[PDB]
Amino acid sequence: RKGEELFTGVVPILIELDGDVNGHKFFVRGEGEGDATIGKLSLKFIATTGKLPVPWPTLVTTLVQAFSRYPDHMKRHDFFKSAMPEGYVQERTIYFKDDGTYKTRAEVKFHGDHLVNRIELKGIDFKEDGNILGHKLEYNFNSHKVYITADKQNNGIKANFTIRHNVEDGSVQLADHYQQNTPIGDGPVDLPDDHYLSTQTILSKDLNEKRDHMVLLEYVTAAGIT
Ligand SMILES: [Br-]
Ligand SMILES: [Cu+2]
Ligand SMILES: [Cu+2]
Repeated sequence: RKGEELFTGVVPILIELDGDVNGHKFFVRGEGEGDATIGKLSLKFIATTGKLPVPWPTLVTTLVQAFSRYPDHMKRHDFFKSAMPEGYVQERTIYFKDDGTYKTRAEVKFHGDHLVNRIELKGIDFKEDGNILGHKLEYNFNSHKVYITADKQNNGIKANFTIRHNVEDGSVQLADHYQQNTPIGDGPVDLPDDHYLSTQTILSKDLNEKRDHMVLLEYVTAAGIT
């Protein structure tokens, strides 16, 4: 009924993102399931507003680290599940090198028996024919490490990491992420020692789906504490 107890089996997920990049407005809805005992997420996302103005891979990090697999010996370092069901606010600034910036604010919490991630995203200062609004990024997403640290001042957790997006010409587009998470409720939460999350992500399509969409499968495991 609280915290890690809510994640002992498969949990259904709803995601909603309201976005605006250089004034291009869009809306994304995602649905599927997560299982934190194995660290597995399975989700399908649809743009309801027509063709997205940015590449799907640039939205992956924004679109529920509560589904990370924390090994038994690291369970006291799992902030994300400890904040549940009331949830947490997740905020980022994402700097695309030599291009624009996204700022995001999300609330991740339970809604009934479902976990929901509700997001607002604003992007500014993008190049219209750059790698992002020019759609020059490959449809894939490579493995990354996200180091997590406690943010005691605020009873939450911070992370800083750089996503490397492959570009169609063989170059790499860097996206520097700054993240802060805050609990929504004022019950106690776990504040972790430094550790990281290891992620893999594979992106695919539904050949029967006519809307602009992304099918995603991810495995994530926490590590770095022995
Ligand atoms: Br931030
Ligand atoms: Cu459902
Ligand atoms: Cu409802």
